[PDB]
Amino acid sequence: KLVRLPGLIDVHVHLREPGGTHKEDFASGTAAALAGGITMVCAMPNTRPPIIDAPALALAQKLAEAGARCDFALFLGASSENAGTLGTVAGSAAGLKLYLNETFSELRLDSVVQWMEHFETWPSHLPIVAHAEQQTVAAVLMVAQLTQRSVHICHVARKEEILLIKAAKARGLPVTCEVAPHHLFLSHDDLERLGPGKGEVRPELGSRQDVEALWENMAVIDCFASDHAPHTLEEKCGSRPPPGFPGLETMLPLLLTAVSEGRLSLDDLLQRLHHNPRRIFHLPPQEDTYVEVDLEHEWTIPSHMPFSKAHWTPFEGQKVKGTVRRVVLRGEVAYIDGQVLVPPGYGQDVRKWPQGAVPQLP
Amino acid sequence: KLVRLPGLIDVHVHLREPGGTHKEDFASGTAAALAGGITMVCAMPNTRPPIIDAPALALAQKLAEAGARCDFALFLGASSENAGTLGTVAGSAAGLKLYLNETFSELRLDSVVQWMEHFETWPSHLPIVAHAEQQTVAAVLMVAQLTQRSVHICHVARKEEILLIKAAKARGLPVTCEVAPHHLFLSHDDLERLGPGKGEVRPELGSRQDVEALWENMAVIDCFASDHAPHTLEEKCGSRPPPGFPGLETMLPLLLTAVSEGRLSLDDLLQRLHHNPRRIFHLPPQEDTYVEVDLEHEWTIPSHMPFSKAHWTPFEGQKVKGTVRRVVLRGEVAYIDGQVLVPPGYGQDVRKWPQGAVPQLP
Ligand SMILES: [Zn+2]
Ligand SMILES: [Zn+2]
Ligand SMILES: [Zn+2]
Ligand SMILES: [Zn+2]
Ligand SMILES: [Zn+2]
Ligand SMILES: [Zn+2]
Ligand SMILES: [Zn+2]
Ligand SMILES: [Zn+2]
Repeated sequence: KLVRLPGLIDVHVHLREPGGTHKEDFASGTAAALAGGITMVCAMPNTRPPIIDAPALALAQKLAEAGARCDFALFLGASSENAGTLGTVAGSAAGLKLYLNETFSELRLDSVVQWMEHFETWPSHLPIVAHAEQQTVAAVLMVAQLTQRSVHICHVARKEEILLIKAAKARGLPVTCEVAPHHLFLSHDDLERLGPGKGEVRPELGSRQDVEALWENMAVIDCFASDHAPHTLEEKCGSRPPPGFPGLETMLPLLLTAVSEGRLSLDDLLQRLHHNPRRIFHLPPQEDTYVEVDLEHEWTIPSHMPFSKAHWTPFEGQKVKGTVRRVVLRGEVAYIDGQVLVPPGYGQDVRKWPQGAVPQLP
Repeated sequence: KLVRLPGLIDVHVHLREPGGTHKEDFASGTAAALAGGITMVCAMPNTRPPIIDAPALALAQKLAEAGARCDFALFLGASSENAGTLGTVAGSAAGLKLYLNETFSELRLDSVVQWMEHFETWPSHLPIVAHAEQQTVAAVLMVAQLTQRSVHICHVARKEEILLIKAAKARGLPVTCEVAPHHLFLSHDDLERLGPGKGEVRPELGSRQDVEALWENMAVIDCFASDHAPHTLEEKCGSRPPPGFPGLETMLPLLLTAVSEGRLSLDDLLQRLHHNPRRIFHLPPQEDTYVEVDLEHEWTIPSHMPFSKAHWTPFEGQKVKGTVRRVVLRGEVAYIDGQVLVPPGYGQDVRKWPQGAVPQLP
């Protein structure tokens, strides 16, 4: 007997189009999403060209509208040159993305003053999310307080980070955060198996104590999000391995396994993959949209999942329980038992729906 | 005709005793202070052993009382093991020092949670100062707000940092800061002359734009302090150059030169080398203590100053105007024209004076 879930939302995916389409494109990435029981994705701006200006956004929107099989919103990315220039297109984006650590020359910010400039100029009602590790979390929280607005912290990976966020919440500060599945289900203990190439990810895999702290502090975690970051095996195993794991197809099965084991409830999962993503990002409902899962089916994750062009997975060999059987998206069957049945272009830009605009004072 | 100044205070010196006495000791460092018109110093805890517990403090206090020629207070250093253990000795120290960037294994803090622990456990009325560069400034400011207390930022060196502090002050946050002379009078332009060994310092020398930003934002700077960090020329020119410049003997002459040129006023200098150090650290007055300077005397800084055992200086070849002629400390002539006339042990621990305790509620 199947359990019906609402359409789940992944607010952190890298779909690689434009410019990296050997790694993934909108059509393949959204197929991966559907197979993972996800019906709406928020795509990150670190493409080539990066989505850091109106023309790049315009290109990305058309590519997504033509290629996406599920619904989507696109992030804008903060650069060292675009603060104060995104006003006219800001409302059309998922939100603004700040890359506060490593980064490519284009999204690199070299001074906290540039962060402040973005917080001051980006419309105050629209989401801001940050890649912020370790002390960077504290630093970006400070910038948010100086400018008296909220911030969302991507992929919390460490005890240090989740305890900091916990303390901020206890003081009533407007901060929310997300955790990715690799930081709940993999740790240092897995690096021997993965190797130094495949195992490369940012934030890096944590200690068993980091992983335990995230579970113990589940109340502090607002969202789960995959940080789906596909790279080919050639790239991961090559001389300069880029960081990132694919994750869309494995996220829900891993979490359903955890639910089956009583590590969190079905409600806890649905807050973090549906209700909280909606409310933090003001994403609209999807009419006639639902996911049917089989919670009894035991299987072992294989060396690669069917849809992502990454064609590998760091979870290979893990035993899980729970599988996506059927997805319906806006009244059409989108996925059944390993077959995606909606074509590239079926997906729509949710920010163009009347219900998908973020409310604001005139 | 000479100008009489009050006894100046340097709240950031490394005197290297115990454990590094080839670089400097209390007697040589305080001779250097007196020759620079400084009558009270606050000595940092990164000695060997480091001053991170009661026994180490007890040793350092006796060595200082036996060796110091001017008056002093000693900082305690925060470690990964001593939060919540310094309560009984805290009031006897200058304050608590947090080393938030590089550091030796002993003062290294590995998580922002450890910073929070120190802010929560150190007595709330006593000073906390931090070595905090770039985004670390924002991060430690966040920790200070979470724990609702003040913080003092050591050696601000960059435009980024001074503008951040400026923004924090504009929001009424309790933050103060200090700037060292090398970050006002040296820049990248000097690295060719200094070389990569001698030029090694933390925070590193800034661009001309960093230097200009510090001057333009002088209103934001509460104190000047030397970060006197003596190392021998052998060390600076060797294979693994330690960071740091000696500075006690050159700080006042460089600043007097700037006053003579109208870059700041005599009052601005005396706020930053006397009144603000007193009030931030609650340091007591020194009876019958004053410094006589000749503002007309032009000279060129030589390859080493007379007293510091560092026996080199990064300011060699700079033309200055202004010199210390006479220092009187507590009614005794301590320095005249290149001769120190008070012996090692003349200096006292100001925290033991009845007026030198930090006021607190019972
Ligand atoms: Zn990220
Ligand atoms: Zn994210
Ligand atoms: Zn990402
Ligand atoms: Zn519900
Ligand atoms: Zn320092
Ligand atoms: Zn300092
Ligand atoms: Zn120092
Ligand atoms: Zn005065």
